[PDB]
Amino acid sequence: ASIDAQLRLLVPGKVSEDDKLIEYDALLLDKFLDILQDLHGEDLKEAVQECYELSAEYEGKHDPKKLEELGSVLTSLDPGDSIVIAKAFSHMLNLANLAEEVQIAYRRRIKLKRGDFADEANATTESDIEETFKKLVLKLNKSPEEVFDALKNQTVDLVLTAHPTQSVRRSLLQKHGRIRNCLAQLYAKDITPDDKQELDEALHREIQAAFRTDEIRTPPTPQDEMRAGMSYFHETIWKGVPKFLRRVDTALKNIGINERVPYNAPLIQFSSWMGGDRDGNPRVTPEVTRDVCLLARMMASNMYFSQIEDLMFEMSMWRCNSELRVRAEELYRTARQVPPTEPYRVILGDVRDKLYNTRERSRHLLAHGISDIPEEAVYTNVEQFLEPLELCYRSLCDCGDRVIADGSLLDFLRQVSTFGLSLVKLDIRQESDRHTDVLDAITQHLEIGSYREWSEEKRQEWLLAELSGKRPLFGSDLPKTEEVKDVLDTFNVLAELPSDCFGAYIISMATSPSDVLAVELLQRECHVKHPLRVVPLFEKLADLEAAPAAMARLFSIDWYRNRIDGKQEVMIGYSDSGKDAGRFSAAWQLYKAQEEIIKVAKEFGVKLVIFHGRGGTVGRGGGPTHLAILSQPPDTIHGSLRVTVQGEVIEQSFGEEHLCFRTLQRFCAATLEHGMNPPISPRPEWRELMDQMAVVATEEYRSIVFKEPRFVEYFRLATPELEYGRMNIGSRPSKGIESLRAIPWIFAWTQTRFHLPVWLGFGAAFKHAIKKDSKNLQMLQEMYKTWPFFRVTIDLVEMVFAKGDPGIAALNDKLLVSEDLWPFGESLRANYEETKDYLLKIAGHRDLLEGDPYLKQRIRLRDSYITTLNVCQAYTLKRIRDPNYHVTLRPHISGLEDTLILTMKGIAAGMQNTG
Amino acid sequence: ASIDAQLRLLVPGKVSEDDKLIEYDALLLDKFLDILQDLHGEDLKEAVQECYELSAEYEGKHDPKKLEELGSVLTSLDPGDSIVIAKAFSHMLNLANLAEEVQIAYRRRIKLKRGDFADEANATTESDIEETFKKLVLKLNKSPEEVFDALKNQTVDLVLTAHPTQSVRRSLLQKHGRIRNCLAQLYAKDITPDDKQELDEALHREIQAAFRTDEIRTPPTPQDEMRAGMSYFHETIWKGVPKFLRRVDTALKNIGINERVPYNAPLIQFSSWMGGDRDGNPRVTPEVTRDVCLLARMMASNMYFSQIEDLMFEMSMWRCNSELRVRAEELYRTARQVPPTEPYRVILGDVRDKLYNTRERSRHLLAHGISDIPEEAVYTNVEQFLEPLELCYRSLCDCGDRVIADGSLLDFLRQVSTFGLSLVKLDIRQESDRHTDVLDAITQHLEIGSYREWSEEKRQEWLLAELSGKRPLFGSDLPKTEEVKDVLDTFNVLAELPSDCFGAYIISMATSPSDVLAVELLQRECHVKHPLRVVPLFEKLADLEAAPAAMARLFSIDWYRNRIDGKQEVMIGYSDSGKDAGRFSAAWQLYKAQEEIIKVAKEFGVKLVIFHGRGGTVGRGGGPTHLAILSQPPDTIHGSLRVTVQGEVIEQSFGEEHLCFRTLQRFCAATLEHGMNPPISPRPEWRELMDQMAVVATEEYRSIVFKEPRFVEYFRLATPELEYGRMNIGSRPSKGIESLRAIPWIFAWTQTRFHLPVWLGFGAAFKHAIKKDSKNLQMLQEMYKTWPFFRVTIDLVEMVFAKGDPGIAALNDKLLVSEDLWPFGESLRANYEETKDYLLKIAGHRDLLEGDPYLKQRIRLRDSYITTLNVCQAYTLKRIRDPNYHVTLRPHISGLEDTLILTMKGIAAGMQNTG
Ligand SMILES: N[C@@H](CC(=O)O)C(=O)O
Ligand SMILES: N[C@@H](CC(=O)O)C(=O)O
Repeated sequence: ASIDAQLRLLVPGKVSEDDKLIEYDALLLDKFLDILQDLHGEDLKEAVQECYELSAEYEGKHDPKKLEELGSVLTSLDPGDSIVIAKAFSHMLNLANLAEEVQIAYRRRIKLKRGDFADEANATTESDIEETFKKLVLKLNKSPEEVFDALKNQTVDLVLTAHPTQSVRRSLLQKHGRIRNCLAQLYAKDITPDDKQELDEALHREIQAAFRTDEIRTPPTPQDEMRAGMSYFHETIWKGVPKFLRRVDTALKNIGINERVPYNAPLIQFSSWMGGDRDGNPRVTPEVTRDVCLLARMMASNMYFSQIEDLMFEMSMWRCNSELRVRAEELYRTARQVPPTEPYRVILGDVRDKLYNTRERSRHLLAHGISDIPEEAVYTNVEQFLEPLELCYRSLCDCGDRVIADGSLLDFLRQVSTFGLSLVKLDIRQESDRHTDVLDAITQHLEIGSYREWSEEKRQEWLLAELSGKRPLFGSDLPKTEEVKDVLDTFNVLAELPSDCFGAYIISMATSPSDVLAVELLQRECHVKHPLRVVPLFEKLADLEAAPAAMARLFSIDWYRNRIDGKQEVMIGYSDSGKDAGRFSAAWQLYKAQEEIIKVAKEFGVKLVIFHGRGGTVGRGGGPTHLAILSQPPDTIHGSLRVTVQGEVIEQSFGEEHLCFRTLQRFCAATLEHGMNPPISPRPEWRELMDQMAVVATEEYRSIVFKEPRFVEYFRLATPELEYGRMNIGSRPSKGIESLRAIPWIFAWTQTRFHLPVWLGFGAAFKHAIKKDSKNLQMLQEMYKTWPFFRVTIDLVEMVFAKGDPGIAALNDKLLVSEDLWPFGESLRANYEETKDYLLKIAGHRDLLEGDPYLKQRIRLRDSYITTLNVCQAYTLKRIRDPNYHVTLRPHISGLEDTLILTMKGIAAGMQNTG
Repeated sequence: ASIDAQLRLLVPGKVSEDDKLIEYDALLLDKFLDILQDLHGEDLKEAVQECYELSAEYEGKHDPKKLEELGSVLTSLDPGDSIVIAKAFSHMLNLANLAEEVQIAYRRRIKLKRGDFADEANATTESDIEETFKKLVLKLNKSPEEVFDALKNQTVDLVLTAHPTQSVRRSLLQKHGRIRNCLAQLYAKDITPDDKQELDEALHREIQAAFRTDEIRTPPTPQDEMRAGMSYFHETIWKGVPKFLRRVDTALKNIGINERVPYNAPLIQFSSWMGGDRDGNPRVTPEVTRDVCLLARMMASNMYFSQIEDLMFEMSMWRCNSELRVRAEELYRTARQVPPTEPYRVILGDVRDKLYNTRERSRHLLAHGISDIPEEAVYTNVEQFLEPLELCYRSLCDCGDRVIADGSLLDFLRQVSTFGLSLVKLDIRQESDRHTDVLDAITQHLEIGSYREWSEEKRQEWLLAELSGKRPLFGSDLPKTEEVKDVLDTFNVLAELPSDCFGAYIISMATSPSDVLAVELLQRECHVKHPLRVVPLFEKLADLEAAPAAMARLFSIDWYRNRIDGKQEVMIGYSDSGKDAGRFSAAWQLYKAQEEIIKVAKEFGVKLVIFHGRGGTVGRGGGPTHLAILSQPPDTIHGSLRVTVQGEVIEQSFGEEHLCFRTLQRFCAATLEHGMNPPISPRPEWRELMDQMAVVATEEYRSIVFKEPRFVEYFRLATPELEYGRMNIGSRPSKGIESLRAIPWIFAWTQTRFHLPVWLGFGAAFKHAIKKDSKNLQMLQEMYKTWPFFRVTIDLVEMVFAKGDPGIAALNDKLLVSEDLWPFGESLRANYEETKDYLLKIAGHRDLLEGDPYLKQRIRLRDSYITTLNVCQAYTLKRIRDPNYHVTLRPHISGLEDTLILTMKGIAAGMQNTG
């Protein structure tokens, strides 16, 4: 009641019977405090309470003295007390996030709505799959048969990637899951009062179990990181896929199509980078890739094996067609155990043994390299596994029992067909220099010169000479650095392993046609019988500008064209390009890049798939992902969406089963709509203005980030990037700021609540547009109201500002940055304010997130917890870095490195996605 | 809407937001009809509809022409159409029962209540475990510590037995389960509208799946029947036990006891007869018993194996006491796979392998008699399995994490401790003649005479001479009939198998102390190292009268007394005794028998457990079971309830998880209360009247059932007992009416809706009480209002009359019984009416079940469906029995033996428990 009133003082809540977020947080906190008291004593609970209040008062008034009050309580803790408190706030934050998931899961959809594109920006107002169908028939004049057709031919490929600050352990998500479920159920109307006393107890227990699953730090092998990343299949994706496909079927009945999506239409696919991306990451070896492909194969076949047992129980029926009868009797005769009066079980029992075999073979190969289990007794292609299930389906329909075939059996065909034999196909990624090195080692060995030195024309001439050559390039004889051996051994792994383990070979830092032709040649020479498609990733602005020419050249080369069989994937990386030119300029350039590359594809009759890498507005998750997809340039999806699911977004997207369902839904709805309903194309005046604004934006960003000689120094002091690197959480930080990687660049500035990488340059751009011609404000405002790409671009920056607090960034300056650099920090904070102000005026908003109060509330509630972690972090950095700084310790109330790891992860759990 | 209005015409429904039964039936029927139409054509659906209406109109007005209208539609069906219709009505009946389960599961408990013993007769008003605790502290002056103590020392042993008309297949219960769950959920307030379209579809599908799981008839091996009987463990009992124990814990916190029931207090146990009872059943061989003990061991260890995997996921914690640390490091060193930083998982992984081993060993022995798996690598005693789990519990509590130990780990300790290594312990039962035969074979072989011929005194003298003898009785050399070999081989199975597989050896038709001493000797001579306790089952009235003397003698014999170690179980069988003297007389005799046997036990200082066999008021299930227990004679439970769970009641008791929980609850609540709050003891006037009424009751019943020379003839014509026997559904029917077994006797008369065995004799008794002295009516009425035993006895008979329809029994006469026997049937129907009338006047009721409208409604709703099956059955019996009877067939609209099997099972599914 006091806990609830202090929260409601912080948030002016709402009457909606939906809105219980604050109640959820009160309850969770109250239980958590009780637990703290039981485990660590009243005084420790009191201290946690004291710190929380101080944070609350700060998020209220923003009096900066409150940060120093909190500081003086935090700096006065022996390191054992400091760990327990940083762990409390970390856990309260996670709890807050779980409460949010429950709130979003059960919030009521809004019945009356305008049916304009703004509705698509929020879960509560966005279109579901039936609404999208109906919209397409009614407002775009499509026959249902046409909508059905588009949908059958559509793919959405979600690509899973490493969590930047380490993935949650599988057992911790299950606990989280149980906390959510207890929370949901304590407010259910369907369960009575005494059933609930036990839920209170179950919830209290589960909050404690999660708290005491807290071992710390050798951060984990890439194999271990991959396993943890794959957790969401068991948690929600495995059931969610069939569940969502069944909804599609209902939407279809409701617009007059009586059929179901064929079970083998590949509407949904998952891919993975985990153990495949080695770009600037030498822990990801050849052996690691070999491993994760075996683990994928193992996990998958373990899931099918376990599920088929349930299916077998259900399939008790005795009526079959003669085709199944024949097959059953054969298998029964090999009488090596069910009755023949249960024919479906005879077939499925045989499939079960193959699955078990497929699973042991994989485990053996992982543990030893050898299996006594022969490939003949195992599944090596997904069609071998589908065939007998197709036979069951047919047999049931033939006997008049389609309605039964359409239950669990149909769910299973869809699972098999969506997940295939692994659950995910692995992309490989490596940077083009590393290919050039391999090729230079070869040219020097052959005594024909230095490939590195050759011009792009000469490279091409030679690479095409070898790709039509009749003669192998090199052997094992070849003298290799370690790095060159690593690239070759990777290709050997691709040659040994089956082609259903893989998808794309992504070339980082791609710039030329030779970049792609080099990988094609290496694949062929390493004897990859079925080469992975090669996908260039264009990173720098200059690189995006030349991309279209590069693709024109590739497509005009007979060998490549033939090889590519009318399909090409190109990858873009928003964070990467933004690190080179600033976010605004990169946003515009990538809109144009996509138009231009699509144009070139059309001209050569090549189907082009744009693979969205991290940092884009489609990575946000939730409603915003819906409008983001709808806002893609015309024809840039054309039935194939490939998109990165950022690790810092996966829990929110897929952890809770309703949210998982809505994620799959919105990816399908928006893809289908876009291909038939592109957004409006910009007015010429808008394009002109965007070009002008980009030039200015880029000049601002670059002068600060690359031309200010003391910038890197400032960045290393104000920011924990050096300590992120040295306590490496994941990869490793540089390969100056050109050299630093995207993820560390975003993470450094997110941790100080300043977020420079997201907003810098927007201010110069808007300021200059408006001084040049006051009318530009109105145009900028009109662009916001009517151009989806622009709306969505501003919305993401607005959201990032909501997560911003220049107070916190000033505290880091004060504590960590030398006095000579303070005016620099201060000018950067002046830039923040100005940039924000312009963003607000363009959006027509007085405060941040006025258009999105549900998001506003969520963020404001987390901020109490994050803020404590930020203060703790700031003063801990001061203690680690400065031996001259000492501060008197309280007597014990219930290892600075440990505290810092804890705060870095917490602030990352709290900030989730930004840029 | 038309379907719903025709149902509501049949039942004057109610406003309660609870009461949705009629809606549930409308929905289920509407879907079912759609399915029938899809599978068999509009005309077949129409015919089913036509028959249902006719039945409806009959249950409305009771115009007997409607039965013949239905007859003429049913007799005019080719046998393929007849099968499909009998199957429709069978399925509609099952559906009705599923709807009932959902209605009972979610009906609201009544808050305001008198707190007299009548409240305990209904689920809605009965006391839960907290109410019972509070009652005992408040109204009986017990300290909570005393109540806690009684409860720790209490056992309830539920003994599972064969379904009399064949157990439902395991896969069919799961389907049933899913129909219930879809039904519940379609009315949930917590799930929104679109989620529901899919439930409609899921329910329609599941009603169809159940319908097409319908293979017919070699009725099943006893092994197969046992497996099907054990289904309820997976379905609800496995989780229900821990769930109910946790409730007990909450009830305890709420009366001020801060502890939990120790995990190893044996509050709940299950036993089994399946594969153990061979009394008049030679399909139950030695080998069958060997088998079911192995299957029990296998199923159990399979469940523990699968559950421990979940537990292992949860037990991620790293803090342990040193005792667990030591053990973990040992196991890890035998490094033959988890990290040692996860000590609970190292311990539980080792337990998992033992469980897997325990499970393979059992399977091998079942399939071959030999296992390569040694007994050393397996669990052979439940304490070996508990010990490491106890170690986990302790370690968690020591480290401050009791709250975590009290979750899943505690659930698991309770499961292990409740179920032990098998899930159920097997009782053996055999009739005493068969022992006498064995002993006569021995005495003749030894050339000392004929044990059969010896007097009871001589038997005892000899059996005690051999039980103190120093010299074995016989070898393999012994000349044996097949029957005598079968008894010896059974005892050899008990000698070979471990003693945790077994419980009681029940002697059917027990009458003398030598009966029990004979089995003790046989056990010892067959080298059963740990002999099963021997339990006499007294069946005839005369036998119940001499029971107390028999037990006095046994207890006064030093050898037996020493052997028995202060514990003896005696079994009673209500149906059995009722077959000898009529229900009323048996009810009274067994009240007195129990008083007398308890008295004798007290005198000798022996703890006496009464084992309730079938047919008693405690077998009803639901609320009535609660009052039944409370009505036992004083001191006859004394902390140990052993009771039969009749197969025809198991689904209702345990199929749905709420009902399962309430079943366990009420057995605990009522047992605990009774031991501290016996019912009032009868007034002398009441005892006198009961004795007078019994003498008369017995004379009526016996003169009709045993002394009427044409009775057996009448019974064989009016009743399908001959066809129950010959199409044997289970056992086999006789060993005249003395010879016939209880179950067939009850089943024959239930099938004609006449139920003679339950009510015959009550009429003579009441009539005579009242003519003797008109005041006796008032006393009889007072007994009903204030003596629980009497209330409960009348209530069961009242319920049976609600299931009665003398119209149906008249139709069977008309069709099947020769005209010369019609006045006999008619006098029996006059007796029915008169008996009913008296029962109503005694109860203060104008109509049947006026005290229990919820039960009234349930029964009236089933009756529509049953009635069709009854008509179908009657005319099918006429066709099978009379080649001279032929009746013209409709052209086909979409095997008489098959139709009959179907109707017999349906009517049994519909009638459930009677006597
Ligand atoms: N993912 C949310 C922000 C957050 O939940 O942190 C959004 O992009 O709006
Ligand atoms: N078992 C119920 C009757 C029934 O459901 O058939 C009772 O004894 O009241």
